Amino acid sequence: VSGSKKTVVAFIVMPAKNNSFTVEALKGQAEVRALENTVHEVTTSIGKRIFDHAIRYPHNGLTTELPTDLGELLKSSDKVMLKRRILALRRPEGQLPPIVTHNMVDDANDLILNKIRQVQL
Amino acid sequence: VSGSKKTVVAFIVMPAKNNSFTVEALKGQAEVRALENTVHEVTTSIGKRIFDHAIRYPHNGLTTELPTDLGELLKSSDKVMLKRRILALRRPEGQLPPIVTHNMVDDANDLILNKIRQVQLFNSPSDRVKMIFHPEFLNANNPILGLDYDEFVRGCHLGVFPSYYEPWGYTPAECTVMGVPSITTNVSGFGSYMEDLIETNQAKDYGIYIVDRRFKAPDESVEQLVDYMEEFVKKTRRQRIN
Amino acid sequence: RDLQNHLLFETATEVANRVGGIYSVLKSKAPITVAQYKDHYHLIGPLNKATYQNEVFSDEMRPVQHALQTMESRGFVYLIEGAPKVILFDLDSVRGYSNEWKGDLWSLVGIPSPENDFETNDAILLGYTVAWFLGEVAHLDSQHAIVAHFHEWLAGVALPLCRKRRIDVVTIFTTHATLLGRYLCASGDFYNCLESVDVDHEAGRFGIYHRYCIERAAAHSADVFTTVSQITAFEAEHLLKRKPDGILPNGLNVIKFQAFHEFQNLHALKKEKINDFVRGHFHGCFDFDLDNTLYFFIAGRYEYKNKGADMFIEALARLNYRLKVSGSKKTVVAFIVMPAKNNSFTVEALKGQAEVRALENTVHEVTTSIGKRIFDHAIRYPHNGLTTELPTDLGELLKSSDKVMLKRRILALRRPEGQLPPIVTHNMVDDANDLILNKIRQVQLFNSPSDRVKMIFHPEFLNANNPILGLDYDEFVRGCHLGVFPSYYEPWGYTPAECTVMGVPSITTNVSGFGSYMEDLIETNQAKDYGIYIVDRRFKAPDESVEQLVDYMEEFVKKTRRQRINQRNRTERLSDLLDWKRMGLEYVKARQLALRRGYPDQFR
Ligand SMILES: O=P(O)(O)OC[C@H]1O[C@H](O)[C@H](O)[C@@H](O)[C@@H]1O
Repeated sequence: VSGSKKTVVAFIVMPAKNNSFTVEALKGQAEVRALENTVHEVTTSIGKRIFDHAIRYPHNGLTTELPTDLGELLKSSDKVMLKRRILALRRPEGQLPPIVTHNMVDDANDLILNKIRQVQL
Repeated sequence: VSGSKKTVVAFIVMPAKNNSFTVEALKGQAEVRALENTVHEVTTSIGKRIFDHAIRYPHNGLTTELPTDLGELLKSSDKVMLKRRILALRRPEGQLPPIVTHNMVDDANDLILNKIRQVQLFNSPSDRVKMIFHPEFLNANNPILGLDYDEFVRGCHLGVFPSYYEPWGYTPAECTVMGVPSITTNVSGFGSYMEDLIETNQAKDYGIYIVDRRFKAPDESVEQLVDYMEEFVKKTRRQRIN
Repeated sequence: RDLQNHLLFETATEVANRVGGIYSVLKSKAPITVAQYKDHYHLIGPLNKATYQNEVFSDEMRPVQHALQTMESRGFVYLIEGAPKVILFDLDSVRGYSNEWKGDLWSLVGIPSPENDFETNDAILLGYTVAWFLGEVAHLDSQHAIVAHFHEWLAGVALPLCRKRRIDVVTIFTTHATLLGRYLCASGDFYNCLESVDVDHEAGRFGIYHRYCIERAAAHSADVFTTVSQITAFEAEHLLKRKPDGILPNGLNVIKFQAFHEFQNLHALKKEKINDFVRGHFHGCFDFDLDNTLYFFIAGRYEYKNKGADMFIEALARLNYRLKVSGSKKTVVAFIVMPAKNNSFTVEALKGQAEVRALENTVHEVTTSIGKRIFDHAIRYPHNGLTTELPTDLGELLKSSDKVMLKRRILALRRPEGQLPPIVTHNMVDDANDLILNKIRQVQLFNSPSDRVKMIFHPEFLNANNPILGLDYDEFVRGCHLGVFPSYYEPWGYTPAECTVMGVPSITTNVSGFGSYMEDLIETNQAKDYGIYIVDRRFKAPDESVEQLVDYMEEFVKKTRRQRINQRNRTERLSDLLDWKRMGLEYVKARQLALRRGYPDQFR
């Protein structure tokens, strides 16, 4: 209502009978972790390209002290990787981030979860 | 003359009397190291920005999976430090990369340096061959070229040992053991031994180049040595590797 | 007509649409055919309205444009490395002519055509259309000799008539299997009692009758008849009642490295990724040495009998016994990569990778503090009472808090008492009824520590986007040591052929089209040294075949590293033989022979 731009992420840390973490929980952590590593790879090559330009300037037809076009730094193979990682992070259409990290033993009767489902958060 | 795109950097590793490395040799390594570090900081920032875009797409007005404009990744403070690092690498106007890594004790009278000066290999940009005299034993403890001798050799493409007196060529032998082709002479004990075992035209293919310093005038020897060198420079990578 | 400056028309169902294994063959072969024919080369296929958008003249070539115009006159769509020119005919824009045509066909050659056989329907439509098109060209172009190559029963409806209508163009037909062959190989002895089978009856019994005809017709109608491998030639002789004029083995578009030994480095790199996975999978039960461990794998479509999953698993159980008996210190981790119906990765799979990944991070932390301490000592010596150049007591470097976190990480890796590393990475939809898992359970390969052979079913396509084994298929292979593909029905072994190209030795069979090609080129004992192991599945009982397969695995396990390395070099040099640069010559020979047979202008 107040048009606040802030977000609140509310954690409930109360032990309940469960069957460990959900596949989704672990899978998403990994998917992001994969994206982190690919970016680290891509930046390293960008670094080699920036460095080459910097050590080489003003020779070999380099008008500018630094690269100015992203194309000089970012190559199609780099892009393909990054795009693959981004695709892996996609959620099925209409699926929302869950309200629970674990597989519950008695999910339908759980008080906390039923409360959340009642207020529709 | 041939319009070759190749470059040859030629090292001379022969100990002479010296007063250690030049300030310029050390300062230039540091200036380049400082550039590498600055680049590493800048690519870290870039990473965070690429990552943020990737994780957030297609939300928050992100059309396109990836950044498309360099401005999104590279920012003014990043550019400033990079430029500062580049500026520090600038040499005085008209100065050329030296032909020696050390402060020689007897610079003016040195035979090697005088010869270079005489043939006028001063590492000008139009020179397709470059000269670097390292008047000291290679050692991994050295602060500019932190390699032991054996390591350095492995790094190189071609050993060139056109000896006149050499009962046994320890050097081109060690060079061969490291899988690096060499040029030797037929008045060299090593070159003689290799001349004996292999047909001299077949020996070039096994990376053994032998110069005639026996049945040829010193000026013909040289044109042979040069013929060899140029032949090698014409080689492709695949050929070099094989 | 000019024979030297000829035209080339290649036709297949699989042209712009990836329905099956011919797609890849045509695609990979494009660069060499384009390289030779330039603009003269055209691919022809059916228009796949759904996905054709994805994949997407000169005067001496002018007759084409008018023939297309003529086809456009009567109410057609004109890519991949080599970028060959394509013609995709919209079959919906001609569906109405079918009844006239299906009848034409029925009286034409007595090829029935049930209304249900939607695939045959399309096959026919295509055939009549293409035959019509080529016929147009044949008149309209008078300079060039024309070559019309056709792939598979589905595309070979245009062939039959070209003999009937006596069109001036020369024809080639290649079959990449046989209909009866597949169908007999329904359950089970194909290769032995083959010569003694009835083509017409058994077809009628299978219920193709109509589709069998179209294949047989195509094979007979064709000026030149070809298969992809000896074993299939033998098969096609007795089943399609025509000995083929030759073999057209499937080549690959081999990507050569500037440095020959680069594949060797790639192997080591990819193997590190598999090691990483394996460490996680065996978290808590990790009692062997990866430096002395070998990675075997089978891969392909889930075809338990056909692709030899049964023989593989049986053999592995036997090998396991041999290695235990012989006291071998080696370990073999056997992967099965065959897609099955699953509910994705197991929590345990993901959790163990995480647990290891956390250990790695804590170690990395601990080692950096150790570093600061080693450094301090080194830079300080000999001052401040430092007797020695380096630390000598681990206590100086490793502190209590460091030990605590490490210990916690180790604890998190523990598995429940008696629990063994799984034999499957995924939650299966129908676990109890799964054949592979049944077979594994039966031979009792449950990854116990005393087992020298380990089992890991991965019932899903490999993909670098996977969260546990983050490798594309090609990478995974490189990483492994031995591919093992003991197939039964396989007109051409795409798999062990790919495996060879990655410099990885493989076990194949003599009933496999690939294995047949290799047993012809190389003396079979000499071939093992080039990393091609061929199992006898023709002149041996299944039990003997298994024991042979085991012998081969045991032989390979006994190899040293140096030997393994060298053999891989040997197998990679061999990958040349599978390059289109060499395999495309057989296509040439087939095409030139096709000229000599039909329009033989030259005495010599
Ligand atoms: O996987 P293996 O058969 O033990 O191969 C091990 C070897 O792989 C490649 O050849 C690497 O270049 C070697 O450094 C490594 O030692």
